[PDB]
Amino acid sequence: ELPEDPKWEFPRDKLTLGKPLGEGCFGQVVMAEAVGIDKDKPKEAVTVAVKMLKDDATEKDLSDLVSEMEMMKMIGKHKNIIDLLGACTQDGPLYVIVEYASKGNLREYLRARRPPGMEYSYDINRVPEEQMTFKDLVSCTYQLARGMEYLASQKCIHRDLAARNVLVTENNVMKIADFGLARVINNIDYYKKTTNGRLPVKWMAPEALFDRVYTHQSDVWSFGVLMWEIFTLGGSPYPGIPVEELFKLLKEGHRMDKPANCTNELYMMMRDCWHAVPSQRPTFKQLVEDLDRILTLT
Ligand SMILES: */C=C/C(=O)N1CC[C@H](n2nc(C#Cc3cc(OC)cc(OC)c3)c3c(N)ncnc32)C1
Repeated sequence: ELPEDPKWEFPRDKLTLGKPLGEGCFGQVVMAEAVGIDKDKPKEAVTVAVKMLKDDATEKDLSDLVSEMEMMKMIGKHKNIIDLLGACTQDGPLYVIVEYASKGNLREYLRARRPPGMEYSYDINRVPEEQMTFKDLVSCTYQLARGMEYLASQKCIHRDLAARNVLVTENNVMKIADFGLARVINNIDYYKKTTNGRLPVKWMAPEALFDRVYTHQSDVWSFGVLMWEIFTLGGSPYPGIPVEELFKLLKEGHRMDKPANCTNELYMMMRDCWHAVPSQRPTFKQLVEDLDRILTLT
């Protein structure tokens, strides 16, 4: 049922599955070893992650996994985007092989690096994580701005940018992931007559929610929310406000208060990202240039 792609195909006999890696954010993912996947070291057994259907998989799960694979194929390689390494598409279950990120998603990464006593704080391995500096959070912000700048230039809309959908490698490299709702658009806005509301409310631009249209400027809105998450060390956006009441509040013009780890300059960048009129928000290219300069002064 799956056409062969010889340039991406990876032999099953070379891939050994290990332990499950969590589930919830990126579907069913497992650790694995793949001999000769890494062309740089084509004899070495490299650690990877494999996404695969569960026993309780639906028909849509299959098509979604295929679509994420092809989306990954067409997006291309970038330092701040999770890389497609290969795939197993014939004679057996569908395996999509991706870059391994040892430190998990950004949310949990930040939450483990929160001060003892704060909500959600926890010591991984029962050992305390070295504290997030200001430079670290801005570097995290910059890397993600770079990733989205690349995505935007590949004429692609993520539509679910959050810290839960960002992966973090051993060397603390940010890697945008979860292309479940990602689409390849043109210059005009993404609109469909048949509405589905599969987008998380608290990360959605108003035009996404009210007009059911999506642009690169909507992903900017979500980046503003991602900034807020970063600088609150994985805090829940619109704290104390249920999703149900946020429909009303966005129309009234509600925005989130300034994180205390954040500078005025950066919160302004946040507030610009949260402009009601999409073309009044900065572009990712602009966001990169600013974050460059700020990071340089640290
Ligand atoms: C809610 C948390 C989780 O479910 N996990 C925490 C971190 C664990 N984990 N997931 C992945 C992954 C992935 C992945 C991303 C992606 O983006 C486009 C596509 C695919 O397949 C299409 C898979 C990882 C990785 N990659 N490394 C380490 N831990 C991971 C699970």
